[PDB]
Amino acid sequence: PYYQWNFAPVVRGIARTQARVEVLRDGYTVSNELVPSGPFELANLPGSGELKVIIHESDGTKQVFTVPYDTPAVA
Amino acid sequence: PYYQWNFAPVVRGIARTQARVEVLRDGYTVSNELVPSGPFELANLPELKVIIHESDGTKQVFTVPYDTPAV
Ligand SMILES: [Cl-]
Repeated sequence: PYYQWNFAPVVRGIARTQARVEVLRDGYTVSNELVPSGPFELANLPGSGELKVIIHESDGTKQVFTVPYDTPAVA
Repeated sequence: PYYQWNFAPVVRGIARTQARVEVLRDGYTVSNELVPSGPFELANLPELKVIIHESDGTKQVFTVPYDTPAV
């Protein structure tokens, strides 16, 4: 049994109210997590390209962002 | 919002039967869970002491060294 160095990808941000954070790829919804207000960290996600992150807030407001992603080469 | 890569190390090993694996980080119990026979990974953990109790009642204690890269 051994200790292994792994690197997991996450997307971090801030939610205004307590919200639903949706992660889209190419139109396809991949993540969907309800979070408390403030900072959030989204584990479990799908190379390189772009994600779309919508923060559906309690009052019906949608904070929409484009999140560029990339997988780094490791020796 | 931004994409980022977190250092997320794991303790890997092979359990012969449906086992219980306990991981100690210097005295404190850090992980204790039941695993099926075959390979196992232990994620999201707060030298390590890894104890593998197996179905037949046999137990082995391993000293697994751990390190964190400097950034
Ligand atoms: Cl929508």
